[PDB]
Amino acid sequence: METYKVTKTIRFKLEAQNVPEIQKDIEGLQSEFNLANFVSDLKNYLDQVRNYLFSEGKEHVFVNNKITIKREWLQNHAKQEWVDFLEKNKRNNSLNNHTRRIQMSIGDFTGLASKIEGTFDEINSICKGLADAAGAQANKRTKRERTGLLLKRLQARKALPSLFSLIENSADKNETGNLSLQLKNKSILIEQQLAAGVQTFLPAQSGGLPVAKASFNYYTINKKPVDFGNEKSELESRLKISIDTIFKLTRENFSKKIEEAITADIQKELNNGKTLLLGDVPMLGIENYVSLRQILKNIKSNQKKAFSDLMQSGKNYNELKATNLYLLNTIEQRQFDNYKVKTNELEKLAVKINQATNDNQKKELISNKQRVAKQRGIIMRDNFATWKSFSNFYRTISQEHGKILALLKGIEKERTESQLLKYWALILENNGQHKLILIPREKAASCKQWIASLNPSGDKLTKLFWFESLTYRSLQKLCFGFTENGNNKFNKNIQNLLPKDNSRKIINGEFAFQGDEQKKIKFYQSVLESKYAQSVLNIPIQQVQADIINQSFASLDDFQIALEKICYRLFAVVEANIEAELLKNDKAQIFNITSSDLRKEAKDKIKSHTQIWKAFWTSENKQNNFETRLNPEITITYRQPKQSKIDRSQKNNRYLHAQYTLITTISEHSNSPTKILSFMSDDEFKSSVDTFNKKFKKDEIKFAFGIDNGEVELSTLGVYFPAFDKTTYKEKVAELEKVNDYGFEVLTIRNLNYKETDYNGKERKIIQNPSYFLKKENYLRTFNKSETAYQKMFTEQFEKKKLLTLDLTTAKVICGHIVTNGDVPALFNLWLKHAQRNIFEMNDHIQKETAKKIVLKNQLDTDNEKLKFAEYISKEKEFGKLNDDEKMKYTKWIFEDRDQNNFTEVENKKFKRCQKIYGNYSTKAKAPVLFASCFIDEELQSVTDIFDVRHIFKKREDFYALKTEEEIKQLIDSYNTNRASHDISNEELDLKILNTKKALVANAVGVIDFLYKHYERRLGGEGLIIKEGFGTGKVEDGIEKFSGNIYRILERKLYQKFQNYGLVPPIKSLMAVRANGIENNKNAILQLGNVGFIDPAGTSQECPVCIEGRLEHTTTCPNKCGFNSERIMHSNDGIASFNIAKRGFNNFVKSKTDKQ
RNA sequence: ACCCAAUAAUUUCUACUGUUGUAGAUGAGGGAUCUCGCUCC
Repeated sequence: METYKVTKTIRFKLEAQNVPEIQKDIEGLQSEFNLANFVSDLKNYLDQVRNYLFSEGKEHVFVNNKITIKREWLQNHAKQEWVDFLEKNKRNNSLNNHTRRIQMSIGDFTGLASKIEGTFDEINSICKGLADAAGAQANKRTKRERTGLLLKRLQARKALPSLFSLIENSADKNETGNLSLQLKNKSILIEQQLAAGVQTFLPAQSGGLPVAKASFNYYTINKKPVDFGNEKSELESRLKISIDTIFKLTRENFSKKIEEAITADIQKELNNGKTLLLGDVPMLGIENYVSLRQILKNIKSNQKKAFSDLMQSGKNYNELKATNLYLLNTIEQRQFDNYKVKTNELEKLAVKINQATNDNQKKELISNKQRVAKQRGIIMRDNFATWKSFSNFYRTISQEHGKILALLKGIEKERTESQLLKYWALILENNGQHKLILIPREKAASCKQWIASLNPSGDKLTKLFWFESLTYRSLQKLCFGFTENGNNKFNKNIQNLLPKDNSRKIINGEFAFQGDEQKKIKFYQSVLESKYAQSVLNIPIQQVQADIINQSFASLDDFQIALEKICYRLFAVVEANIEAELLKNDKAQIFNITSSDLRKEAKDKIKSHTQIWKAFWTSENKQNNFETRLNPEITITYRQPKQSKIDRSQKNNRYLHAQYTLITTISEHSNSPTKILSFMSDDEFKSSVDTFNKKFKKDEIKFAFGIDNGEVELSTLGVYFPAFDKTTYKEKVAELEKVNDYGFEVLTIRNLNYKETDYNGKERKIIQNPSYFLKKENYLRTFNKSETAYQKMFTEQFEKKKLLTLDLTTAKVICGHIVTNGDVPALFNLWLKHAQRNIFEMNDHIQKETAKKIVLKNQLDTDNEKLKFAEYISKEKEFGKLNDDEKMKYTKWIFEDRDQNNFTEVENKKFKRCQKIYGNYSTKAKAPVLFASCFIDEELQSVTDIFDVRHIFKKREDFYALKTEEEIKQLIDSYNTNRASHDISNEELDLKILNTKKALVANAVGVIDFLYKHYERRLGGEGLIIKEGFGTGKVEDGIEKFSGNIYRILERKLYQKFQNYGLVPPIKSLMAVRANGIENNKNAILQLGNVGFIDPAGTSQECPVCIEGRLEHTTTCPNKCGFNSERIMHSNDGIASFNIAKRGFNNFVKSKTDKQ
């Protein structure tokens, strides 16, 4: 198996040596903000938008179908939808001319409306949250944090930005006023104020904030500035219009009366200093200027509506002549008669449709109605000469506006772009460490000229570095970059090379090639061959001449790949006093690259990240065409000190001072790129993924791991072997008993409460951090004891085991060892903060003073609450089918001991489909339960349950050595009764939760990785990883909305990890998976590389041997099959993983029945 | 002098914790048979 090409983000700490310049920007980034004003403006804006999108009709409030959308928006937010649309059109061959005047609208896209409505509702909810926050009376810091978080959430690339995009890229055919312009204008102010707010309230994000950008490639930086404002004004001047000249721009010879009517209508706005302009300029925030386009639109719409209303009323011809609809009152009485006849036909068809009794007949009537409507529209569009002329005129006008607009948009874009790339980048090496050097934009020419004159590389401890790289996209941006403005010097030079029209006109844009790969290939070949080009670009001419130029390719992909592959070079020079000279002459900025590790000579180990960076500079990596590559662009961020506590010194740490931070991108195994999968048509997806899987073979799978499914704390892991598949129960059980063979080593802490004292007189607890104990060196250094004492302590404290299964909850890796009980504090913290979160949520509701009364009863103790708990744990859809007696039986089943009632097989089967997950609630794990129904001391009747029931917490079996039993009850109870004294916001608690979850997954990842490696090495083959239930595809609603959903997190993380080894298909995000085929098929399997999924069939507690038996409370199977769990598995709860693995493997085998 | 009993060596988290610190984990779903326009539902 061979690795892919992979890209990882990387960070570093920066220390300032001399930063006089760069600092200026930071100074200039200061802004002002006002909370209340922002909230009010956002509320008003959101109020207005609804009138834009949503159409009338209380029966169904929904987004107008007929709304039009540009391709642009879709490509940034609706990838999948777009793709689907394309395929739909393409496949169907609804394109009998291979290029067309295409148009599209919302109603033309499947499911888009639901998406847009959801986004709008989410934004409204966030706005309400901000309003409440503003009106809040919390403590100062609390408030500040809350606000910050809210802003953060609001500002994400799933939010307001999206809406703005939508707005900016949409239009209405039937607008009557001028709302769209107002929304367009207000968008910019909202954006700027959001920016300001972010700036203000969030100066202490872990990543800091962007301040400047730099790149290594000389291509981009050398861009000289352009006086955009003057060109802006020049362009703007073209919109000036004289009222008399409006009709002189078209060939339509409108009647004098009609033209006078239009003039009067336009003159209606000739007042109050209003200035008439051809179009509209949002970019300049124009207001109090009237756009002719909009006026014509309005006139069109209004007269159309009036005419339709008149026909719907069946008024006479003479009455039409008396109307003011000058655009339509000029038609013939014959045309009016034909139109009225068609309208009467439509009325009859509608009456019949209302009289329709069958779907097919109604469909036929609707088709006839559509045909008649098309006939009416054809007649209207053909016969109405005045309408025609109006339309023509309108069209004439329209185009011009856009013309100018596009140019303006481009200019703006360009300006925005150029405002970023301030500095050219260089790296200096000295005494085994690296300094970062930035050169100002304006000195780049002299800097480049000077460097080229220096001597070549020399064997000395001082050196300088500078890159040069070429990529397909880079080249394309060079070639066709903003050619419209004529600012692209490069594009000028190459002009003679381009293809020509029939007219001999040079077509200065990519569309000239009409999608022919064979043409694009040849063109870039030529380009490269171009003498001019070679002057600006430094490239391996010798190699490329044969490898690129003088070659042919099957598809664009190969060319792309090749180009990307070869074009990468690195240079160095040496000279005395370079550091001084650069700062002296070119205003050079200097940074010191530093790390916690980089400083230390203890090369014992280093963080993962660090290894990459060090490996890059090694001599060997140079020979292999830089198997590790560094991207050409970088970012700089700044972070303010968070200091908000009273004085007494505390200690030195990060966050106590301002810090500069570096951002880069690095790649691995670049020599072997591959087409990265993304959102695609299902067919392509399936074909690709299946092709990848065939790389394996049936007989290469030596082993498999099962990951179980359960509640919030995660659950057990175990292995399976082919050999286990014996013929008889006796042989099976005998085989299984060979644990000594097939097993793996683990460690257990004998005593959680062990402790010792250091030379400092400070206590150390084993359960706080095993590391300080296990590791010989650490122990020695900390406690100065002898090696013999070390050995004695180790053998006394620690116990060894060999097992097939593991409790993954507490599992942790330490110094090449597996520890079952290694990490308690993490798990304790998770359960405690989950409990507080839910108690907070419950007390948040029932804000009205009647019977608030949470009771924390630790027991159900009453009916009508059991039912509600059952309701809470079960699926609605399945739950609805049960009768009250069935419900009761359900409850009993849930709560009652397994042997109390002889549940029928049908009852069991139906039950099993109800619950989300299984677990004991009476006798094993003693989880405390909440309800709030208690007005008065409880009674079987009354005491309405609608105040809800909730699953709070769990007692771990050791309690903990942490804290004390009495105090945990107190802590949890306190959290209900004493809300006020706890100074934490809901909106932040979620965040704090998330991380904890996030962190804890790490341990799991590590353990699985370790075991995988181990087994692989031992056996010399690849293994299968099986997980119960495909989760990522779900809704994730409610509490979960911002809580993580632990299994989802694991799902993604695990996948990510494996990606390195190249054992899974190159999927960029898991969301793309077409997981529909899994549901309800015990024999089914979904395969992704070596990773797979199976349905949750509820096989738990199923005997591994005899299948029939049930394992509840005894290590020995009650079915007398000879099976015993004592010697094999840590606990009976390991059993679920084993079954999972078995089943999965079996399925895997079966799938290749008709393929291998 | 007990309640706003909280915080705490890191590129950054999580446990811990003070001057050779220790354990595990760790990236970013944005690109050209164009662009911008007009009927009718």
